[PDB]
Amino acid sequence: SGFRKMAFPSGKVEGCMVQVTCGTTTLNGLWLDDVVYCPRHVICTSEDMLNPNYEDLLIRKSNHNFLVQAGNVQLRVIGHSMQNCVLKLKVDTANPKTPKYKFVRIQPGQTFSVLACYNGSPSGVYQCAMRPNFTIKGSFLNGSCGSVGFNIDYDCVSFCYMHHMELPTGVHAGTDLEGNFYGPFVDRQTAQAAGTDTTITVNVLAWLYAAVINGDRWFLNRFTTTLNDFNLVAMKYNYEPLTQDHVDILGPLSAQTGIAVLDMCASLKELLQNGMNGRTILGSALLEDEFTPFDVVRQCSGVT
Amino acid sequence: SGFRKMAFPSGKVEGCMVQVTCGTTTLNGLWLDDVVYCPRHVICTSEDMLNPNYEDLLIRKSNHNFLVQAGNVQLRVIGHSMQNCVLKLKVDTANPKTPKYKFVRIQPGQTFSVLACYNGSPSGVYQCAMRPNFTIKGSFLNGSCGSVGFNIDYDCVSFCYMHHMELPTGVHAGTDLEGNFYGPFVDRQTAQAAGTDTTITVNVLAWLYAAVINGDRWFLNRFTTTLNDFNLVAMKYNYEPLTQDHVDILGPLSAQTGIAVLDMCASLKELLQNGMNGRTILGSALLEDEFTPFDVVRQCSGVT
Ligand SMILES: CS(=O)(=O)Cc1nc2ccccc2[nH]1
Ligand SMILES: CS(=O)(=O)Cc1nc2ccccc2[nH]1
Repeated sequence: SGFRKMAFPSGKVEGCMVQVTCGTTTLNGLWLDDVVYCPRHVICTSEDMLNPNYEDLLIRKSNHNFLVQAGNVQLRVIGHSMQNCVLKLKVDTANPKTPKYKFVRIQPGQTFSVLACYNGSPSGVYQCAMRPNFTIKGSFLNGSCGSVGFNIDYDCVSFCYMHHMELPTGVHAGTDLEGNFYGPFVDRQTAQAAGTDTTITVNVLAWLYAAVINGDRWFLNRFTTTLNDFNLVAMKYNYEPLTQDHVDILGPLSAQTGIAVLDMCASLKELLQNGMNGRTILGSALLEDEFTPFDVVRQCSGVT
Repeated sequence: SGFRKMAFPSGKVEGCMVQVTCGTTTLNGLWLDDVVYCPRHVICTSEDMLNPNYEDLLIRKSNHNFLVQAGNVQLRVIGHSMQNCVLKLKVDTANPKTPKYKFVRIQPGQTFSVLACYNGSPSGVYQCAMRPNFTIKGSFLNGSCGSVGFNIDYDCVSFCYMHHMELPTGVHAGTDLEGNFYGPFVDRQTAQAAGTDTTITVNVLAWLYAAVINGDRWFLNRFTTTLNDFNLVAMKYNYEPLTQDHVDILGPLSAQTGIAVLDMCASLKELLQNGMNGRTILGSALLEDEFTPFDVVRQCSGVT
């Protein structure tokens, strides 16, 4: 029993983190096979970040200007290319610790683990969600860029995020491992404001199922609702609309608990309208939305 | 910026997890050098757990009855001994992945990372605190016993916890790596009720400093207090008494922020008396107490 915000074990990703330095800028790279992936803004000064022309800045860079260090050992750079907002540094040594891996572009509401790194060294691991406004709420200091987000399915690491930017509001923006930003964000130090940070309804419902499984039951009520009725309330509270696809995804938790998805919606509706009244659910005083239905099943069933 | 509940990177501990089976019981062991450490209740049936005589049960066990598997490779057991509530299984192979390590017995209010495992395979990592009643609020299913808690200082793993028991209230009890339970708990399926789960005041204050550093400032007020006045309010709210030692430990955060510890106490006093009024601090609607002052400094400074 018990339900925690749980990250994936980080060892497979620790074995991929390297330091990348270009001139006076040091950040992290991801070493898979004989390629090191890092944010292209490694080539920028803080001054450059105001209005960078990456193609123009990159002309002044040679392979020997990209210093890549794996632990205390230097890697030889034999090629570089820019793909969207990432650089791919070809090195002459395949990472001997390269796990089975994939690059995946996640959807808003999907969760992942972040291995926060500085100078190519892992500092900590924590669980994130892709917000509906395509930001993440991370923990990233200067030097953390190129830290990655990932999921693990048994022995395959799906890399989904690389850290690039902090917005003036202290939320985070980054790319997939093809270097495409999530959402509208750019790697420039400019006016970039995030949209509404809506609540991931399907994840809240998953977490309420988790709560029932783990004996937190006080919020269960005598009511049901419909998707349309629920959605009128979601809209009012800046929750994401619940779709039949979401109801289908919650089917296994519904089955395990015997609580119909629409009955759990009506519990959530009352919690939104009435608040928690100073009560807690799984140790939280707000409705938690960074567990997916898959996360809840995984943690409640003990997948390794 | 941003402040997350962050675990230590788990790779160094992943490389130490093995499966231990005795008869029909499978749980996890920790393989360091040529010793595998596991809960002594591996020798029990569920029936045995009602009133186990461990010395008597152990007489019926030989080295060859302890099946130890590291990945898909069997380890040869050449000795076993019971130390308090752990078994030490001597194997004929030193763990090649043994990190620098120490065994430490932590104090209530200290935090640590847990690597939740099943069948010797890591499932997830999360951050815990030793509660003032010597329980932890973990995430542990059948098969998770022998999962460990740890801190890392650069390259040295300090192991502080091994998982043994779930209480009927769904909180967790375990031992240090010398097999001594934290608190009054025993490895028997009996009436064991936890005491008051008081709030770790010094950790709340650390987290309020973290909040100020990360731009959450609304709760700062025009008031100060004294330790004695603060402690009258702590007592009323089931907070741990704040000592001068705690004030001293908060000195670096006080210095960084320029907020006197006693002024932050007076902010906490008002939050206790007035509540949050539907506001959040670092994304929480309750006062978080599973960050130590050391955790806040580490995360705010980016230690690897
Ligand atoms: C990337 S490569 O050098 O073209 C081929 C390769 N990929 C590897 C991954 C791990 C170990 C050796 C490996 N050789
Ligand atoms: C424990 S032992 O067999 O007595 C000595 C030992 N400890 C080691 C740790 C890592 C690799 C080889 C090692 N040999």
